Amino acid sequence: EIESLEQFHMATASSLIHKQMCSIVYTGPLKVQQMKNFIDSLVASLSAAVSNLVKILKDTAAIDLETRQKFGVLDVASKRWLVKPSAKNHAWGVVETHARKYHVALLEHDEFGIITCDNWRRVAVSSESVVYSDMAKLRTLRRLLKDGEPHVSSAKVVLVDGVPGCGKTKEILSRVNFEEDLILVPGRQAAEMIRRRANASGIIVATKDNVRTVDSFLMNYGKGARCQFKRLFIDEGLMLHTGCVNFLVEMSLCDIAYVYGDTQQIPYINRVTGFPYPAHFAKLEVDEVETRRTTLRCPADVTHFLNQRYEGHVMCTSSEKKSVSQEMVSGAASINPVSKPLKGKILTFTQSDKEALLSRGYADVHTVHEVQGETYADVSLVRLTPTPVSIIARDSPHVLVSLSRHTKSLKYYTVVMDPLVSIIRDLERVSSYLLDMYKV
Repeated sequence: EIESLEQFHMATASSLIHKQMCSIVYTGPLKVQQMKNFIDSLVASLSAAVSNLVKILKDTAAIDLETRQKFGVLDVASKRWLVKPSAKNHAWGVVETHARKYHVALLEHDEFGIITCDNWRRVAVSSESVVYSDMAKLRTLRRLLKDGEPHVSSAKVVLVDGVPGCGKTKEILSRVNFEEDLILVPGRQAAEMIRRRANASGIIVATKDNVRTVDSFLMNYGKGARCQFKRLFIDEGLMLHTGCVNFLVEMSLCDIAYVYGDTQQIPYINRVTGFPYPAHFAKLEVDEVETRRTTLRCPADVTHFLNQRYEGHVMCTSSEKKSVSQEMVSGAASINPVSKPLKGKILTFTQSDKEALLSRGYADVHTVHEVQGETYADVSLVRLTPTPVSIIARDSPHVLVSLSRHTKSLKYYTVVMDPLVSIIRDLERVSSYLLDMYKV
């Protein structure tokens, strides 16, 4: 397989496409199987992206659309988009030559647009080809394999399992030794905020060398120096493929790694269609589990709810007691920012409901999953789907996350009676003295 980014350029599209690898057999201990599966998830992801771009060009002689799409098709002769894409400056795409051959192309980009070659007939791009991160990660990871086998680290792995608002990032910031350790986190904005918080005094201790995103670490590995970090701290580590974590522990050359997360919140979601990510693969294999049971964010009534989901006596430092309420609504058609202003951060459980509210004129709406890890003073939670919604259950991680974002209040607006209404109704009746007992 290709092990150099440059090699992806002009590679035949078919060479990167693989038949639904839903029939992959893995060998070796769990960590090795997880690492192999992670690489395969990337191969599958890239395969689907390339395959769809080829299909766009090959399924029909031509394709022209009037409405903007997630994909785009460029007519080379005129340099006009026959199918207009929602994104710009895509890192790569699939090229159709006049001889009707299909190759992947790392697109250069400025003139009046994409730089094309003489034998190019059409260029297809999509939201999946905006960046070539999968390609960069694959080339990095493949170089770490010896005959398809990865090396598992002997480092001790400690899971710091904490409740919502226990202050996981604050702990990392207090525990880390910036001169010897490395901190990794998924988002770019997330990494930047870790550095800003660390450097609040004005003294720079956190740099782009010791606090980075997971993608950056993987994509540029060995580009310069190969540093041996004493300890590795992975914020939001449970939101990554377990195979990815195993690789990070190994690649950092650490003696110990601390993975920060909450096993009751929303874990990594396998978004690769037709690709298996079994339950035994989904469980991160760690050596020790540290627990944090005090929330520095949630009111006492929410803490009462949390206490039913975690053993170990969940406590809160906040003086807020009651904070939840709920009411029925007929549907999106009956509400709008004017007639029904919604206080604070507006959240929905699904993308569909989110779109429905945005369509009503509400601004800055996000799904519960999208705001995992975030804190708000007031929350307006909305359920517009009347039919069954799996993720809305008494013991659902989504429900737990939806109730633990606020510090002041939360109001649930729903079109139908459901488990969350029951939860809120019960919390409203919990003994005031019982709520007093959670404060620490």
